[PDB]
Amino acid sequence: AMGSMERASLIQKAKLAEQAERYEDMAAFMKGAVEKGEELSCEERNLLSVAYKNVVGGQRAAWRVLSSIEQKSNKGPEVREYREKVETELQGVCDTVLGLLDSHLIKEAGDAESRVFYLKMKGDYYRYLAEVATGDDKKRIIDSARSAYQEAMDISKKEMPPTNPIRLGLALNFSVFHYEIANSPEEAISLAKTTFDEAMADLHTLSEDSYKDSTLIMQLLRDNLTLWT
Amino acid sequence: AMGSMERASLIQKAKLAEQAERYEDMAAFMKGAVEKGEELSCEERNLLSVAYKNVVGGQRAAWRVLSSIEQKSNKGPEVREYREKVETELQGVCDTVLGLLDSHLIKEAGDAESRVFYLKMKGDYYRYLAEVATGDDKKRIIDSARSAYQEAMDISKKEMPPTNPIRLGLALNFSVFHYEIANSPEEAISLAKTTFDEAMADLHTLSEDSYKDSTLIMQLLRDNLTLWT
Ligand SMILES: COc1ccc(OC)c(NC(=O)COc2ccccc2P(=O)(O)O)c1
Ligand SMILES: COc1ccc(OC)c(NC(=O)COc2ccccc2P(=O)(O)O)c1
Ligand SMILES: [Cl-]
Ligand SMILES: [Cl-]
Ligand SMILES: [Cl-]
Ligand SMILES: [Cl-]
Ligand SMILES: [Mg+2]
Ligand SMILES: [Mg+2]
Ligand SMILES: [Mg+2]
Ligand SMILES: [Mg+2]
Ligand SMILES: [Mg+2]
Ligand SMILES: [Mg+2]
Repeated sequence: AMGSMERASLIQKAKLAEQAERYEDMAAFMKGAVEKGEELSCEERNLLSVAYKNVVGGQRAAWRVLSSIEQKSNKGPEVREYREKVETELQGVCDTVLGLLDSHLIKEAGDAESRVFYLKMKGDYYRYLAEVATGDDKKRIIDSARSAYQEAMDISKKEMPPTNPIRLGLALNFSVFHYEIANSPEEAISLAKTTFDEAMADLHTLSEDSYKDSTLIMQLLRDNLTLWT
Repeated sequence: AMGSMERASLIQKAKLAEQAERYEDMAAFMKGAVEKGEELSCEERNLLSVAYKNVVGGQRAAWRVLSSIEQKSNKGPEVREYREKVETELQGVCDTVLGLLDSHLIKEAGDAESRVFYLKMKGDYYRYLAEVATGDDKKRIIDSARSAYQEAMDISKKEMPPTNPIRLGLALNFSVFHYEIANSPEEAISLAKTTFDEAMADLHTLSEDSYKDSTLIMQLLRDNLTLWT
């Protein structure tokens, strides 16, 4: 439904929807913009990520509440039916994002900052699919997340400095994937520790604003390490 | 889309959606339940009010942000177009609620607690329509809100004690209608003061739990009076 709206107008409206905290609208404007077929700039990539993170984040929090209620009830079919409806809507949002990345954001992304950003996003949305998946397509979804994260880590370690915020946020989310999804808490702790230590040694190269950006994400790595150890 | 679901299952799902903070779902479940055609109980009336208050409250806050941005811009048509889209969606939610009340909740409501609750709701949703209305259908929408509120106040003063929470909340919202919509700050202050004073004189008749319920709303009346005087 956005094919008749100018790209620039979709971007402008996504920024208005963010101000208004209208995240489903923001995602629909940014999906529209991606579907224009042009590569996205840094600012536009961040608008796309912020919109979908907030939409799926609402769905994941609801699914958690419902899942907890369902597990306590284990009445009639209602809790299961409504948890299933929220789960399906979550899956649909993840499949939309994964489809934007496959058609055709990743294949057109040649620069490291864009290619790492989109492969981190692919890891993240398969990770949200894994949180609700049961059994053995669960395995295949977990390996798709791990593969995306690993491709992004390999490019990031060749092409970005250790304090780059996209590299830091990738490592943060890959560490969370290992602790919460892959049942690999030692890998999670090793990754978050190595990432933190390599960033700290590179901080001296930064300006004051870059230092603020990097140390913000380093504090997230530290906060997980405190929770995990 | 809820015609195939049991009434009891719609109520149960509205309570689950409230726990999950899924207010659009909660409203759609309660609309479904109303459309079964049976009168609603006290608890069910409160579920209907909580769902729509949260849905329209999100829309009103977004419309405020957008309207402020638009008034500052007075670029191209985008801010106006997106404010109009949020305004239209707000109007649609209000028209849905008003339609449930007209078809046929109010006409079947014979007891004072139900009839006052639904006429307060009718006042409230015409009040939200008035906040976004421009000119002379604006006048007619303001008079519809005032008429509904006045009918509810007349029943409430005949049939409920001055500390009844529905009577208090009606008077609170009618006072806000006079201050913010009707440009009648003196009427607003007179109503909120008379209501507060008549409730205070009736508190001695209450149990401890009823006293907690009434004094909570009295504090809201006091908070407005502090803001207005
Ligand atoms: C509204 O946004 C929501 C909603 C629900 C949520 O949990 C349900 C979360 N998650 C968090 O708050 C913390 O997650 C972290 C922490 C560090 C790195 C990556 C992540 P994530 O798992 O990609 O979000 C966010
Ligand atoms: C999310 O819920 C929202 C969203 C946006 C809001 O303003 C935009 C409000 N309003 C308020 O917080 C205070 O309003 C009062 C105060 C006293 C009596 C009646 C009302 P109301 O005007 O019926 O709500 C609530
Ligand atoms: Cl359902
Ligand atoms: Cl390429
Ligand atoms: Cl629009
Ligand atoms: Cl009747
Ligand atoms: Mg064009
Ligand atoms: Mg390219
Ligand atoms: Mg510890
Ligand atoms: Mg039946
Ligand atoms: Mg009746
Ligand atoms: Mg004062």
